[PDB]
Order: sequence, then C-alpha cells, then structure tokens
Amino acid sequence: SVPSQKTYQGSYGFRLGFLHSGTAKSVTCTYSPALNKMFCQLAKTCPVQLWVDSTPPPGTRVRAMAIYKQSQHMTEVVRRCPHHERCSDSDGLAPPQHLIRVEGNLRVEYLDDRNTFRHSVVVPYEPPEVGSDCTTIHYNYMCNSSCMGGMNRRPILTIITLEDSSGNLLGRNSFEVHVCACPGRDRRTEEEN
Ligand SMILES: [Zn+2]
Repeated sequence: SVPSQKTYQGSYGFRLGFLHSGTAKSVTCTYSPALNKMFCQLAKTCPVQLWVDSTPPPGTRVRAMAIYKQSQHMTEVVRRCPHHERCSDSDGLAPPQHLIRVEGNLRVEYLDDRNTFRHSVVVPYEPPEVGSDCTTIHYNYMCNSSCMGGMNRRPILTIITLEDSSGNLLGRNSFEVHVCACPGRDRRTEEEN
C-alpha cells in the first residue's frame, strides 16, 4: 500500500518547524503556516526543522519521502522528469531520479525500495546545534512542480519520519511542497485565495 502520512509525535514529541523567512523576492524557501505548505526553488537550500520534547538516542535516523497528494495519483512513484533525470546534476551520491536530496551531509543515504520502488533519503539524527533549540536538515528538491513528464503541476507532500537504528517507527510528520521560480510570490497568491 501507499506509505502512511498520518501525523504522530510519538515518544519524543516529534514536530516539524520552519524558518520564519517571509516572502521577499530573494527568498528561496518560504513556509506557509496557514497552508502547511513549503514554497521553494529548484536545487536551493530548504531548511526543515526537527523539534523534540526528548532527545532520541544516537543511531536515530530521519527519512524524507515525496508522495502525490491527489488520491488518483497516490500509487504513482514521485520521481524527476526525463529532462532533469538526464541532465547530470547529481552530486555523486543521489540517484539522478530522486526528487529529494540532502545537501551538506556526507552521511546521507538513499533508498530505492525493493518492493514499492519509492525513493527516500535518510540522514542520522543529530541533536540541536549551538544557538538553536531544533535540529535543521537542508533538503533540495531537484524538479519544479511545473516539470512536464514529471510531477506536471500535480501537488505533492513530503513525509518526514523519525526511525531508530533498527528501523522502528518513532514519529511522523508531513508538509505540502510547491517547487517554483518565485516561492514568495506563490505563497502570497495561495494565501489570499
Ligand atoms: Zn524536472
């Protein structure tokens, strides 16, 4: 079946957070609290915060996966468009077909699920850095929502899951994401509508 997208804070009080970045033209990633929706530019840094009430032990892993929002497209694997999946922009770790990457982490791990064929990217959980009360992961989305032959304007969710070293589910959250050229503009537009 389709991966679960049901929210669960779980034992560690797992919640997601996002920078309050506003909607100026220069912004490459902006989150709409009202919409629970991230607007971001292709290949740009996309900070996602992990907030916990208790610290998960080292060995804990954080996985990200994209799925289609509409029920008629839920069974279809979210993947990059032919153009981008053949454009050689791979960092030498990410499979060229994967929509979601993590930048700035040499311990990043990618998975093609042997049964479901779905793509996901995982990193080790690290506790909050100095000066912050949350843990931040920098994601990159390697296709535009507009990309023909890929998402083709079909809305998607990103599902973030907290799992232990043995693969046991600890927590889950999710947010919608729209990859576009003018994220600030799109956020304002969708919030007025
Ligand atoms: Zn594309």
